[PDB]
Amino acid sequence: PQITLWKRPLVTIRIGGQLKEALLDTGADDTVIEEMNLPGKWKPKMIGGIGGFIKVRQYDQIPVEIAGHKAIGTVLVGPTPVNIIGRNLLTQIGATLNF
Amino acid sequence: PQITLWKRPLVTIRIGGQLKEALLDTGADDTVIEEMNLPGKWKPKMIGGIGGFIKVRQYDQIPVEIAGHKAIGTVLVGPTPVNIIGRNLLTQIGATLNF
Ligand SMILES: CC(C)(C)NC(=O)[C@@H]1CCCCN1C[C@@H](O)[C@@H]1Cc2ccc(cc2)OCCCC(=O)N[C@@H](CC(N)=O)C(=O)N1
Repeated sequence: PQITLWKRPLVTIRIGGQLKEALLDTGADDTVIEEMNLPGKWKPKMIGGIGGFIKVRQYDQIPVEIAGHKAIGTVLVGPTPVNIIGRNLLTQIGATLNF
Repeated sequence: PQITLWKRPLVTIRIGGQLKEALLDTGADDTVIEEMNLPGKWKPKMIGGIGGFIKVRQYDQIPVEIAGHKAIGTVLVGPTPVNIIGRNLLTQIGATLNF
């Protein structure tokens, strides 16, 4: 689909068999999801954003369905203000910026 | 044009008569520019993200050229690690997400 930016590019995603809302974020290198229970092992990690660094749980090869499109990759779980889908997963679904 | 997301979507912009490299960010509601002595009246503001909040100066009606595309709107100047072009200006240049 073609998405305009007059409103936040929020879409429904399915992760861990659970539906959630997430922001298509071209300005994010990684995908960061709000604290939740994901199966499998995780390694501690730190990522930075506008107001500093935060500690997150890194889960690898996690299946994520974005607007019906399949992706399998790294998902960081931590105290983020909103769920964001970053470039690591956006590239998997062939997302591009056009103008 | 069409921009892929293999790398950070960095483009050249022109603000206050200066050329800068900025990030096209669909996840940013506002445009945040690195510290610079821009002329004009401003109002104190606090914006948050991953990381917490940072203090910025809000400047309205600032002419910004993005890849040859003229635009004008609110620009927040503060201690940001990178120049961020948010949705407030992306909509003006007709930018869209496609997948
Ligand atoms: C207006 C304002 C910029 C404050 N909004 C945001 O930061 C909102 C808040 C809610 C969640 C999404 N973010 C936008 C998101 O694109 C932000 C904006 C941004 C901040 C700092 C950056 C680069 C981009 O420097 C490199 C810092 C490394 C980086 O890419 N950080 C990403 C997250 C990540 N590690 O994948 C990020 O926070 N991206």
